[PDB]
Amino acid sequence: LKDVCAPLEKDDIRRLSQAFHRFGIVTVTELIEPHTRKLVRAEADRLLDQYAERRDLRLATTDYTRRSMSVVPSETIAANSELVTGLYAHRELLAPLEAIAGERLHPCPKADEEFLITRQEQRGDTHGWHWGDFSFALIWVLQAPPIDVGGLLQCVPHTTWDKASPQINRYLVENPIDTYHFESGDVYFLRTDTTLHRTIPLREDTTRIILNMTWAGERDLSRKLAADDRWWDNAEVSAARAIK
Ligand SMILES: N[C@@H](CCCC[NH3+])C(=O)O
Ligand SMILES: O=C(O)CCC(=O)C(=O)O
Ligand SMILES: [Cl-]
Ligand SMILES: [Fe+2]
Repeated sequence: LKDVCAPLEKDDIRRLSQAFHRFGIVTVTELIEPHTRKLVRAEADRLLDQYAERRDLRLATTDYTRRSMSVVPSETIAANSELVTGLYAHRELLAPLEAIAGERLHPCPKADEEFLITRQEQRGDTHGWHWGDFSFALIWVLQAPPIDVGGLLQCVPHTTWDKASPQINRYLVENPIDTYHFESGDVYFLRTDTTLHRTIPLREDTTRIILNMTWAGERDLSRKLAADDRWWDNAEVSAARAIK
């Protein structure tokens, strides 16, 4: 892997950093060469065609919000994509992300959450309100419908995830919600542990595909509280309720 990332100047890193901290999210498409983005879209399609699994559940640890989408789990992506695992460890990608985040990124200590592909396809599909166990995700928007079909990201930064008492609606009541429209081929960088977020349910059948690479910050390397809520890797986790 040779020319993954465009070079960002000092003032570009300042502007991206500022937005990333203020909003919990910033668009980083300009950082990744179009060919690389085209290669990832092709890889995700190949992975989905072989391994897509359906999820339809509500998650107890996020106030029973919905997860309705197909997925490709992390160990399956890792075992079958040298492109994705190479990019995940690529200095030319991690260096500027560390500059934007203002801290060092580490491989996710949980093998089941390095990577995730999701595909929303049905009217009503959604990635319901939630936070991440880890600090960082790079989200590759490989395919997104037009703005009026839905699938927009909503964020509330500067919050946190209390699995025993999530109080997601209180966080909405107490903070403005920011809404983002991403197009096919966009990439964004998200502070997932402190940014409450979701995708707006699709208004009609269509296709929305992202790839998620998740990294740990130093704060993530210490022991975490165990919860049986890791639904993307196993729908039968005890925190998950199947949908009526
Ligand atoms: N915590 C997320 C899952 C992230 C999996 C990929 N890092 C959720 O509840 O939907
Ligand atoms: O679908 C998206 O744009 C973001 C998905 C998300 O929240 C995640 O992958 O953890
Ligand atoms: Cl997340
Ligand atoms: Fe997320």
